[PDB]
Amino acid sequence: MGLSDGEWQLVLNVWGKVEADLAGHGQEVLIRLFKGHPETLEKFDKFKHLKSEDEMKGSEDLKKHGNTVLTALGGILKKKGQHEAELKPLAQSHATKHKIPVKYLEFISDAIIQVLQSKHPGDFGADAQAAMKKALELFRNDIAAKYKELGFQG
Ligand code: HEM
Repeated sequence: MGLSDGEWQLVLNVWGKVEADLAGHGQEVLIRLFKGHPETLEKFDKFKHLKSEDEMKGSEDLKKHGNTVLTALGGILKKKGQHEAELKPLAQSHATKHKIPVKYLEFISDAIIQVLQSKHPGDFGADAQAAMKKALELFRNDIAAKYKELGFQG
């Protein structure tokens, strides 16, 4: 489950690229998510009326939640596995209010990796792709344990 020190440095390096525009990257992520797995959009009461992609792209709220989403994941990844404090709140809201099953967390993880590969290939080689996958996998897994405690079967 854990990542080596070098694997984390691969994650932090490609992140450094995402940092310059979190809202724009988060928008792309969510658009891949909704486009590859349309069922996830029903979870979003505000974004649900969005139809095509260009519809999703001119939504200013969508881009702000993109920022919301990657702001929080950034804080998680920069802890390099020591993210208990940061997962506490995210788990609570995604296991009670929102009810986000873990496979939708897998969807969005794939989305993230698709966006990074598309936008920053020079900073996202084979081992950084693997490292980020494990990082998000370690994220999903520790959330899932929190889900258990909270009474959610994701
Ligand atoms: C890396 C994965 C994710 C991160 C870091 C993340 C983070 C957040 C944050 C910070 C919020 C606002 C504060 C809060 O609710 O705690 C939020 C809200 C929300 N999340 Fe997530 N999220 C993730 C994945 C997902 C996925 C995959 C879905 C749905 C399939 C989802 C559904 C929602 C919804 C519906 C809200 C309410 C937002 C609103 O309507 O304003 N989340 N998420």
